Amino acid sequence: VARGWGRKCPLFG
Repeated sequence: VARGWGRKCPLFG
């Protein structure tokens, strides 16, 4: 989505 937002692995938390 933005950086690594693929499926269910958010890296913006």
